[PDB]
Amino acid sequence: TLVASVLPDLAYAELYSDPPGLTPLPEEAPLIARSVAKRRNEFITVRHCARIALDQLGVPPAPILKGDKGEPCWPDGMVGSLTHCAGYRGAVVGRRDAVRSVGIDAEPHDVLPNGVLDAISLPAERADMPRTMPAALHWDRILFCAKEATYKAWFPLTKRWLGFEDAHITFETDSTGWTGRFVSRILIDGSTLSGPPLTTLRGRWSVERGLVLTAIVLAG
Ligand SMILES: CCCNC(=N)NC(=O)Nc1c(CC)cccc1CC
Ligand SMILES: [Mg+2]
Ligand SMILES: [Mg+2]
Repeated sequence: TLVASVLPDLAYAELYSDPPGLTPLPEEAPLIARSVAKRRNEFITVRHCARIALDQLGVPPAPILKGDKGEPCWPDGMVGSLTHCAGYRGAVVGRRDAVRSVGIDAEPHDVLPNGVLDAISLPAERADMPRTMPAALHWDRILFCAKEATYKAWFPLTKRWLGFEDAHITFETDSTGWTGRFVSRILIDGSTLSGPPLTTLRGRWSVERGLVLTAIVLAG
């Protein structure tokens, strides 16, 4: 799997297409009652992945509903994160006693559209990241992925907004050249609903088969 390369009580499951025959759980059905087919398929497939991963942690097949800010609603005692892009659906779930929060993201390994980089980055990230990332790799897309994984690990614990300028992310590369680590340092107040505040979120990145994958797993 691609997501295992960015992971260190924890389970995952991913699919690269939308298999026929999959249906949503009846509780989930109204959330895509009048949605386009592309949205319906990615919604159904990634939640099947979620249930495959939750089954590994002993959780019966349950519906994954959405909160007021779109965040996924996990069964009791479980955390996780979902992501879907062109050609990828991914789910990583964890046991809340040992895993405090999870955030993942997948994007096609392409250059960002013009003007997007300025909106998702801090000036020091645009300056230092070309020097720590391998040549030809779309470091701008990877940075955006790490921003997205950061937000998905941040929000379930804080329930507050986190802008692209509210976290400074530094990157490192493994000797293998296409994987590495990153550190997301929150610049605003990281007070959580429970537990110690969020200050530093460490994660992993990987480019493989035309996809960028990032993931953050916070230990409980
Ligand atoms: C440092 C972290 C900053 N990163 C973000 N704040 N990331 C987003 O808000 N991502 C987003 C999502 C959530 C995946 C859903 C819909 C639209 C967007 C972008 C407008
Ligand atoms: Mg998506
Ligand atoms: Mg995404």
